[PDB]
Amino acid sequence: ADAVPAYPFSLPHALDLDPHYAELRRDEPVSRVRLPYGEGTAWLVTRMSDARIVLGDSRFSTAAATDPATPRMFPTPPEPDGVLAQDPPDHTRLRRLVGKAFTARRVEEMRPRVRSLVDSLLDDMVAHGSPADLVEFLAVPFPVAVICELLGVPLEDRDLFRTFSDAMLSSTRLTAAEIQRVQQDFMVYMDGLVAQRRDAPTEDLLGALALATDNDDHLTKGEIVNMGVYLLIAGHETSVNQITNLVHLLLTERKRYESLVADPALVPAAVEEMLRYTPLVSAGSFVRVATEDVELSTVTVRAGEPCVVHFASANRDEEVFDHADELDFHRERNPHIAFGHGAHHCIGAQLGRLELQEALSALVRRFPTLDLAEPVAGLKWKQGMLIRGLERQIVSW
Ligand code: HEM
Ligand SMILES: CC[C@H]1OC(=O)[C@H](C)[C@@H](O)[C@H](C)[C@@H](O)[C@@H](C)C[C@@H](C)C(=O)[C@H](C)[C@@H](O)[C@H]1C
Repeated sequence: ADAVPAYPFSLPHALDLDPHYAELRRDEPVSRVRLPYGEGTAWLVTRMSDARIVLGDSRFSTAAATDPATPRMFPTPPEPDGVLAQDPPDHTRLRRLVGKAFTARRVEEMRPRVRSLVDSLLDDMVAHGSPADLVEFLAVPFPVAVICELLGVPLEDRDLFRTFSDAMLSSTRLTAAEIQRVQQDFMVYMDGLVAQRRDAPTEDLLGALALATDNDDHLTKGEIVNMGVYLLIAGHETSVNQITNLVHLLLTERKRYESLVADPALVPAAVEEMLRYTPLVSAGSFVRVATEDVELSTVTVRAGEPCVVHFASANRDEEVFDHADELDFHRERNPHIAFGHGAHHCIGAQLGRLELQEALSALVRRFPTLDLAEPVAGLKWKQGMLIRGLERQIVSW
């Protein structure tokens, strides 16, 4: 006895936006939806101004969305000791565990390591010679290397935590039980890695996490260990996919790649523009519940009513960006929310920006002749995961 549309609206194609988003933005920017898991209905938010209220305002709570009955985009009910499920000021204390490491200053200190590493992998890829798989030689091994040195994870457990991570970024691919099983193995594995540091500490985040275990009376082991897991998932899954998406946008209208080849200083502003353009999050968002009535553009969201944001739709608001439907690397202003907004703003924002910058610059400088060497129609996009990206990107040069 309800007539609210199912969200997501459709199964996704490549990085293509469902057109209902541009319709919704014009005519019904705040609309009711039935999310694929949990009970009941949620407001979908599709415009920037509203997005910033749902993400920004203290009267939207993510902790409140831990209730199993709360609508959600993913099978498992969310982990209460997860970062995304903390409201400030508890969220601020947790963010502070690890925050020092990810400041724009420290991340910039990594450009040299990160550059000599991208360089090394691009070597192995010219050893093997054209044509090769950009995913095998750059997209997976580069982000995986950086997060492992940063965290202090053994680069040799890659297949183990990659497996764990693909499962936990499941939308429709795996079931609640498949996923809760993987979670407990990850918890226990990550809990194991921090204990290795009990009588032998390390100069790496896992070190910091170990220290917080017996030297912080306000943070729980749940919270501390989950930070290891979430950093480790997010710290490679986002960048890996997001390199394949950037390369895909550039090579499909080769024009774009050629613009960067001429001026490898446009790379930073094109990363920011392609961060705006790309729906890396396939649909929805970690859900926020109103704790008090809150005024969005067209509706007062009531205390108890869930909302969910679509980052990529807010990034195509024509009130905020001139010619939003079009890729333009010479925009003067680009106030995108590809990295979210408010309390939960990406902690890796600066690292991901560095990782993409160094990946693209390198390609655009050493491989002028880079094209796709498989058809645009046969491209193996990852299916049934909360995030989009290619499983293989065979390139020629
Ligand atoms: C291109 C790279 C990346 C993109 C596009 C991206 C995108 C996003 C977005 C949109 C959010 C906001 C979620 C929300 O409030 O609902 C987010 C949060 C997050 N990002 Fe990323 N991300 C990237 C790289 C990274 C990296 C490298 C890490 C870790 C090293 C990371 C860790 C996270 C974490 C932990 C959060 C949640 C923090 C919190 O709850 O306060 N991300 N990311
Ligand atoms: C609804 C889709 C969202 O996924 C979720 O909420 C997931 C259940 C989270 O537990 C995932 C697995 C965590 O690792 C995140 C910290 C990863 C980080 C990159 C993001 O926050 C990301 C934008 C995320 O919010 C969305 C993909």
